[PDB]
Amino acid sequence: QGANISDQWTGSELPLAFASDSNPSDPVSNVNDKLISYNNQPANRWTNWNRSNPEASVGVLFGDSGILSKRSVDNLSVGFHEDHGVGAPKSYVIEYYVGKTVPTAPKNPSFVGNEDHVFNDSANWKPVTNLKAPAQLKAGEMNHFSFDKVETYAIRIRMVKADNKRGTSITEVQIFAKQ
Ligand SMILES: CC(=O)N[C@@H]1[C@@H](O)[C@H](O[C@@H]2O[C@H](CO)[C@H](O)[C@H](O)[C@H]2O)[C@@H](CO)O[C@H]1O
Ligand SMILES: [Ca+2]
Repeated sequence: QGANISDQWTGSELPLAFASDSNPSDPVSNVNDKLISYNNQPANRWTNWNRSNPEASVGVLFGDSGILSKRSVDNLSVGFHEDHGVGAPKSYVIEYYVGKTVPTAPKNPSFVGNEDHVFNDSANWKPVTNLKAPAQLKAGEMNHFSFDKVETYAIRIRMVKADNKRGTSITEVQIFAKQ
């Protein structure tokens, strides 16, 4: 297992977690802060609980030594959280950035859908290929995904909430460079 290329680094803008939208008290910066909690002691999670769109994406924009960098990516791990109102999503696509335009850091990363940004244009994304995933997603553990290696500025997971919940919930993601 190589470098963790998703963790926040102190005094560095990158790498940076981003989301299309969020529950304001559950900001998307929670998914790469190296805290993992499946309860409220402490509560630590991104969610879109009680937001208007049932679908939302969460992603990592990559960095090397403080500045923007393409990374070679073939994996993703997601720790889904559940309670009475949030849970793992009923469906998901895992996508990577292909835009010719070099992406900038969003101004408000927890709510990328609310500003003009390359991430909001679906022509800038393609699905990963030859995905290996769990047969069923589970809250309460890191769910591991792998796929064909790609050189990208960013990957995201785009998710629709389960019908019996008010949002999707993630305590932490982790992405690793090749050994
Ligand atoms: C008693 C009551 O309804 N309290 C609510 C809280 O549930 C709510 O917090 C959110 O709850 C959802 C539960 O699925 C999830 O845990 C979210 O992460 C969390 O923010 C709060 C919203 O600020 O309002 C209270 O009314
Ligand atoms: Ca976390």
